[PDB]
Amino acid sequence: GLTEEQRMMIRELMDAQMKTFDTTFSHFKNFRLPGVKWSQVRKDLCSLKVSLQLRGEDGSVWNYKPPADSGGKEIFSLLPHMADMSTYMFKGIISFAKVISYFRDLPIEDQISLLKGAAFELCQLRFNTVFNAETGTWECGRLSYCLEDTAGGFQQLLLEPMLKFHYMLKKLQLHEEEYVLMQAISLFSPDRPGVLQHRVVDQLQEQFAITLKSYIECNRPQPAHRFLFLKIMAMLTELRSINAQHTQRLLRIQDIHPFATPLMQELFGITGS
Ligand SMILES: CC(C)=CCC[C@]1(C)[C@H](CC=C(C)C)C[C@]2(CC=C(C)C)C(=O)C(CC=C(C)C)=C(O)[C@@]1(C(=O)C(C)C)C2=O
Repeated sequence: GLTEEQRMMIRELMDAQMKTFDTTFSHFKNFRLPGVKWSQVRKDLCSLKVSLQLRGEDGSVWNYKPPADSGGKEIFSLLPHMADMSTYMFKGIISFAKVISYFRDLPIEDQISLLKGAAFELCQLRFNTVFNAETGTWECGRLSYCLEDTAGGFQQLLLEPMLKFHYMLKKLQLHEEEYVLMQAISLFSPDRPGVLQHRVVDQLQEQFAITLKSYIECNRPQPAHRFLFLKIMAMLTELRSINAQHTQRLLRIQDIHPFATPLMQELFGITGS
């Protein structure tokens, strides 16, 4: 059974989620779109291929198909747009954290250290709820990002850590409550660089984890859900690892071809000097 403290915990989390997660992306607009040595490393984009579809509120449909690597620039045509999508998502994530009392009560410095450390992770957790594993497309309201099929299909795509992460998590068929608790556990990570009240954060995280484990125990008796709590924690550990690698990937691209917005710069620690 769920204690009163646990029920209020989930409620506050769900309330924060509904108030700050624009699931239809209706407020995402004015975004940029692709025009009408260290480079070899920059080839990180390779493991990425997504077409973009924009459905007009009038019935019209714009569809974009990316180019192929053949020289230079070309592979950076989608960065501005993605930087804008990232920024929109980050704003929603920052808002999520701020409305939560457990977060508001932490020192302003720790709130920042926690947000810079978990923003990417929280964004992926939200993106997974709009991911369609049948069609391999993230349905963001009137925008859709579909994976461009190639060489070997599904098995070939799961080789990309982030993609395998999205399919695996989606396969667990989690409830809204379990997703928001995953966001909390990720947000309240006592082991982020720059955290002072690591003692309080650690205890808060354990409470969220305990609440999740109990939620699962109380509402998922099916044999298919055995070890679900542990599977979820392993996924969060994996997401943290994916976070570190993608940050390094982003910084390398940023160094050669700047695109990070001011908010992204803030979150990634870029000073502007
Ligand atoms: C449908 C989704 C998840 C859109 C936001 C995409 C990103 C904007 C961009 C997509 C890449 C291309 C080539 C179009 C890749 C990049 C890395 C940065 C590069 C410069 C290559 C990243 O690692 C991930 C990880 C997730 C994937 C599903 C591949 C993000 O979600 C981004 C992100 O910031 C999130 C956390 C909001 C990122 O910044």
